Amino acid sequence: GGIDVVLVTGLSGAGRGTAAKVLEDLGWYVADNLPPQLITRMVDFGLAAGSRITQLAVVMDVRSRGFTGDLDSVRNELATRAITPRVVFMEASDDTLVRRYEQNRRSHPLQGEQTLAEGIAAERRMLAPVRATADLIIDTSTLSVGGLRDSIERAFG
Amino acid sequence: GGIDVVLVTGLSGAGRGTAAKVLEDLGWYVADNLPPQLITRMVDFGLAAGSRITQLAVVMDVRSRGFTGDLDSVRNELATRAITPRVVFMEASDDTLVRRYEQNRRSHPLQGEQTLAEGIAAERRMLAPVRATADLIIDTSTLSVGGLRDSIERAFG
Ligand SMILES: CC(=O)N[C@H]1[C@@H](OP(=O)(O)OP(=O)(O)OC[C@H]2O[C@@H](n3ccc(=O)[nH]c3=O)[C@H](O)[C@@H]2O)O[C@H](CO)[C@@H](O)[C@@H]1O
Ligand SMILES: CC(=O)N[C@H]1[C@@H](OP(=O)(O)OP(=O)(O)OC[C@H]2O[C@@H](n3ccc(=O)[nH]c3=O)[C@H](O)[C@@H]2O)O[C@H](CO)[C@@H](O)[C@@H]1O
Repeated sequence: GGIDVVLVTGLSGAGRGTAAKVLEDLGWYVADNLPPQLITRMVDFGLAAGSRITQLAVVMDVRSRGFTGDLDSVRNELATRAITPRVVFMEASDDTLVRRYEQNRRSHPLQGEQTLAEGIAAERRMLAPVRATADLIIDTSTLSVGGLRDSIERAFG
Repeated sequence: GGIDVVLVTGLSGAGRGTAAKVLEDLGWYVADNLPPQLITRMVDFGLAAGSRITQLAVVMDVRSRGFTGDLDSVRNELATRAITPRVVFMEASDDTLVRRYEQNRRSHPLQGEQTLAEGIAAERRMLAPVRATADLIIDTSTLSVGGLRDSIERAFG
């Protein structure tokens, strides 16, 4: 209960990692791609003296082992410790996501048996219910990195 | 062991996160900024069926809670599970690191109220011992992102 927990999630390529880095610039301890089942371990570590963390941000998304799209089990276990996480959900238009993948030349996490476009759509379907529980949805369709820096500063300042 | 473990460390700005993304693109499960004490929890998680992970990469650096510069405890604990981690150490020339900090407009993790160059020199001093224990040292002074993909692919593909 003595640690602010932020969960950063959302569409791949919408800026999860960039948003994580902004939080780091603001003084948050950021852990990326922690499996849901291990968040209680991380929170207990943060509460122990000597290794104390007062502001913890975890990036959890389609890559995270055992993440299915619902944070209910995560929210349940965190509540037994008097913690209510703030969930930030990154998204962007299909057109912006496609452009970012063409520019980086990375594979989409759900691409392989389907196209890049089909992977984006499958991720949108997977995450629509958790999106509706996010405390903050940030749409990066036309945001620069500096614009994301300002949006996050405004919400975590 | 039952899981291959790679620890990615090195100088801030030398490409730790970019190297981690290449491993992710090659099929590795990548967790960034895990406290050293939680390495055993992640390995145990990856060894259980239902949450199996055969190739695990962890980024651990000056940001990681409890990381002092040595990987002695980590190597000791991993040994209790018959795992020998491979350590990858990212570095670059001072000039390249400074240019990357100017271009990305972020602060160095060890800068404090000191200058950028003071932060870089402090980190080089902290990490020189663990650098000597690295299985692979990657110098990114003149590497593009494409060059680093090729380098990592040759060492891990
Ligand atoms: C397109 C892409 O790289 N997707 C990957 C990226 O997603 P992730 O969602 O983490 O995307 P990043 O934070 O890397 O941002 C991707 C790109 O968008 C830019 N950007 C971001 C936010 C913003 O407001 N404005 C802006 O211009 C960034 O500068 C970068 O060029 O890393 C994940 C973790 O390895 C991978 O699973 C994703 O497949
Ligand atoms: C300069 C910078 O941003 N440093 C931060 C970066 O370090 P980290 O060491 O993770 O650096 P990144 O992987 O973000 O790479 C830094 C920059 O160098 C480029 N690059 C990288 C490797 C390569 O071979 N060639 C190349 O040109 C990347 O495209 C990027 O522009 O993220 C860490 C985690 O938040 C922070 O602690 C560091 O302060």
